[PDB]
Amino acid sequence: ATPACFTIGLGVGALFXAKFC
Repeated sequence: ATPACFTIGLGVGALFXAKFC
C-alpha cells in the first residue's frame, strides 16, 4: 500500500528497520 502501507507499528521495521536496526 505504498505510503498507505507504511505501517503504524511494524511499518517502522520495514521503513525504519530497513536502514536502521
